[PDB]
Amino acid sequence: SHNAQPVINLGYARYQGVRLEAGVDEFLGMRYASPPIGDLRFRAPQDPPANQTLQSATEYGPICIGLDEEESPGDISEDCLFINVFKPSTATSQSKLPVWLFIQGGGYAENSNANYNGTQVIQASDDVIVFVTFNYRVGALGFLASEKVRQNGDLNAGLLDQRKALRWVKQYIEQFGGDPDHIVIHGVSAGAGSVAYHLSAYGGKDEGLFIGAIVESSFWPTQRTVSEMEFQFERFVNDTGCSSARDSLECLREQDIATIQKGNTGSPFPGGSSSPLPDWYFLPVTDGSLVPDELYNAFDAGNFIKVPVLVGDDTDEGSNFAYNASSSADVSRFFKNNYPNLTSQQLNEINQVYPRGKLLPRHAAYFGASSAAYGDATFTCPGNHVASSAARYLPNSVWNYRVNIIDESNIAGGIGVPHTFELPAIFGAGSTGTLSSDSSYLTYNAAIIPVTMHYFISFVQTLNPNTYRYATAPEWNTWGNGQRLRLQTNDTAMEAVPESSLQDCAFWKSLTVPMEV
Ligand SMILES: *[C@@H]1O[C@H](CO)[C@@H](O[C@@H]2O[C@H](CO)[C@@H](O[C@@H]3O[C@H](CO)[C@@H](O)[C@H](O)[C@@H]3O)[C@H](O)[C@H]2NC(C)=O)[C@H](O)[C@H]1NC(C)=O
Ligand SMILES: *[C@@H]1O[C@H](CO)[C@@H](O)[C@H](O)[C@H]1NC(C)=O
Ligand SMILES: *[C@@H]1O[C@H](CO)[C@@H](O)[C@H](O)[C@H]1NC(C)=O
Ligand SMILES: *[C@@H]1O[C@H](CO)[C@@H](O)[C@H](O)[C@H]1NC(C)=O
Ligand SMILES: [Cl-]
Repeated sequence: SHNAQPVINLGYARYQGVRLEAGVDEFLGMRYASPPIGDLRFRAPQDPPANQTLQSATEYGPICIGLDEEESPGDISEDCLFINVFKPSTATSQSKLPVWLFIQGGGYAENSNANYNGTQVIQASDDVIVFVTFNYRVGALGFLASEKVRQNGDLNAGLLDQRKALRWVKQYIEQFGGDPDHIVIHGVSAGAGSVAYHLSAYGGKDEGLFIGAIVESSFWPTQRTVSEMEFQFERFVNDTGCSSARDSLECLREQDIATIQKGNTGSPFPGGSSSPLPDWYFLPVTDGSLVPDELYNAFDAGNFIKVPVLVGDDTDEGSNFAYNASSSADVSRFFKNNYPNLTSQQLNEINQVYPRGKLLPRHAAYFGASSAAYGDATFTCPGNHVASSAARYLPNSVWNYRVNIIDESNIAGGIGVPHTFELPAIFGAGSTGTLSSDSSYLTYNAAIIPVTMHYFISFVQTLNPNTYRYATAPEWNTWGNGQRLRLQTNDTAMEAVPESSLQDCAFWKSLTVPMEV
């Protein structure tokens, strides 16, 4: 029945997938690594087990259990290292189609863009691309950091999962009709920060894993050293009831997931106050190998792979994440608690660059400032830095965007054009989860979907968003001296980055040392 129920033979395993009437075949819940359980907890991913029994690929595996989450059979689990492939039904191993490899976000704390459907993008491409998604470890399980982890385990395990998945696609995607020599990686949010790590991995040697990158809302939170995370390891050991054990790591590896989850929770960094808790707690660290340096430094040095880049951000990146500040002091306490090496003087300077501002609906008087400052510090300025850095080497192949899709209910919520709001415009309404009945994507923002989707597909296929852009969409010019496409329903056009934003990014740039970014 492989002429009807598609089977793919990868040698180590054979998977039976699903054929859709859409002319797309799906292979869901394939293993790209061994379950990271027992002794493999807090270790690099290992090869998936060879298995001669037919494997079902008709259903998603669970996503990776993250910070403050609860195990749920089939839904959320430690056993979560799965990869999923969508391909045109007619494609064979000889097809050699461009591959779109999607890396989900979730702040390194959760898997927050999991199981996205590639059917609509494949159909919109006229059936000549392959789409890939996967889960990687997060929270304590993906990002426990200590000399003790590193001496009997591996740092940045969650990013090492991503490396394993990238290598899995390189080794196996040919069997799904993909071209292993034509992979584009696309990261959103923490996945976009991950893309920056993949570009700069080990200092930037091209391992031939991808020929282009989409960086959708960079997320660059504090990136601390191993010694700066010892407090966190010790606290985790305490919370899980493991403090009296001689071998801390062995004891951690014996605890059941429910026990682990007691420590898989946020608390203040040293130097931070009791509230607010940092937005993000378990995080990528400088590990001296995969991650030899801070991202800002590595992109300054040119220590990254020179491939075409599509990179951008929303108008109000910070809106879902910034402290609901009532005062200048609230803004400073928020920043100090997320970047505890900022000085009293640097905090005051932040308040001068981002003063109080217009009142936003449903938020306190200083929330506009909090949100603008945090959006710039953590998302947009990093994105602009990626663009300008890559453009030094490939000025003809670096494209920047600003998403300014206006949704009335976002505006009434005081969140402006929030972080990753364009996701359904890239993948199609319904592809990223069920939309509300009144979603503007089904009404007055419908028209931005074909436009956005076509640019992204075009870049995946040809490394230029213009080649197969939507029929009436404008030409998207490269970064140049700071130029970007504004994506907005009925109002999409090139615009200059204002001198004032470039100045604000130079301000954040002057603070990369205390912020550790
Ligand atoms: C991704 O999105 C596509 C739609 O864009 C989803 O495809 C639809 O999938 C459903 C099943 O969930 C199909 O309906 C089933 O059809 C079979 C075959 O006749 C029948 O046995 C069942 O009774 C049921 O009706 C539907 O035909 C299909 N639509 C198209 C246009 O192909 C797909 O399920 C989504 N994939 C994932 C993983 O969510
Ligand atoms: C082999 O795969 C089959 C089918 O999924 C499964 O039943 C079985 O548990 C696997 N065997 C081992 C030892 O992993
Ligand atoms: C923001 O603070 C104001 C006043 O303290 C309050 O009424 C509102 O509920 C808060 N909003 C959020 C998003 O927490
Ligand atoms: C875009 O223009 C179309 C056609 O006039 C309309 O349906 C839609 O409401 C407009 N959307 C916005 C946000 O203006
Ligand atoms: Cl067959």
